[PDB]
Amino acid sequence: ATYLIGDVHGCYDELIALLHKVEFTPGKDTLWLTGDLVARGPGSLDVLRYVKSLGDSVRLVLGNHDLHLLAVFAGISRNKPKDRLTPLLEAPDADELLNWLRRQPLLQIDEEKKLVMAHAGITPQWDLQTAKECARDVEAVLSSDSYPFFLDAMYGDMPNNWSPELRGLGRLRFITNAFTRMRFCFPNGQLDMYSKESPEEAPAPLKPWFAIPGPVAEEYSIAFGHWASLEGKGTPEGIYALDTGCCWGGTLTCLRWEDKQYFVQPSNR
Ligand SMILES: Nc1ccn([C@@H]2O[C@H](COP(=O)(O)OP(=O)(O)O)[C@@H](O)[C@H]2O)c(=O)n1
Ligand SMILES: [Mn+2]
Ligand SMILES: [Mn+2]
Repeated sequence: ATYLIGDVHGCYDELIALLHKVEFTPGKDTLWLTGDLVARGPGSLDVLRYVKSLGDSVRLVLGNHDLHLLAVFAGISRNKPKDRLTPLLEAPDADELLNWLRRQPLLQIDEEKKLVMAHAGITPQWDLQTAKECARDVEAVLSSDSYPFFLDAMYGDMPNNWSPELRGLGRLRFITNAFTRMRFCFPNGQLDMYSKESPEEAPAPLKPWFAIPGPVAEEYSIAFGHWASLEGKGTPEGIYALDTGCCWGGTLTCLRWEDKQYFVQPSNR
């Protein structure tokens, strides 16, 4: 079976309980994870250890908090106490875990299921070939020996409009924001980097990225996490918002792809 779970945010106990609920069995089943494995919840260390151990039985995409952890580890960014990353950063296997983490994709595609996953979704300004090329470029920088230079370069809110003519720092910044921070779009598809509330309580003319017709969403189902204030609600057919805010006292959601059956684990907090 194929299971897809939204942002775990260090909620190891809930993750394992949800996987036991569905009798998740590596070798017979595959797990897709929307990223943001770490931060806020208490068990980022255990989460990364487990997910790395799954190997080919897990398909991960990196989220914005995974990238932030990598930046903290590399000495690029400051550790925020509320993220609760210190046990992971101080672990004897921190190098192994984080060097594995930075090698993981930004984008997962399964052609037989016509299914795409990224942390925040797929901007309507991208077709599939462009999304793939952009994921490859940023994955290449993250898996290289020079990844701390990219992590430093990644921070920024501009440019927020895609063009194939974008080059250099702006190109990588837009790519990173589209895959890991996107929520609202302007009517022309341009990213808004500030509003993080639910679609109903957002100011006009902002609309969810998935409310703007785009070439990937026309052909593929898209699963994503990231947007906790969405509460997994209000998406169009073929769009699966899996982040139901476990670390926030919400729930951890798992979708089984074959029958579109949902399973939910209450937050322990
Ligand atoms: N149900 C919720 C959950 C979070 N939030 C807020 O949304 C902001 C972004 O958090 P998020 O969980 O959606 O995304 P990430 O920061 O994990 O990437 C936080 O500052 C939360 O306070 C909200 O307004 N409503
Ligand atoms: Mn998140
Ligand atoms: Mn996120």
